Amino acid sequence: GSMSTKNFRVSDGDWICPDKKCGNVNFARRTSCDRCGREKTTGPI
Ligand SMILES: [Zn+2]
Repeated sequence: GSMSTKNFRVSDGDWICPDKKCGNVNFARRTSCDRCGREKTTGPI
């Protein structure tokens, strides 16, 4: 993809879904995705 970034399209506190299929920008205090409802997890690469 364009714009080679080592970081994602998100900051330190705010996170994105553990899976790259979604990658939803979650609120912050989200123990589950805002789109999926999947639990805040580490996730593989
Ligand atoms: Zn998600």
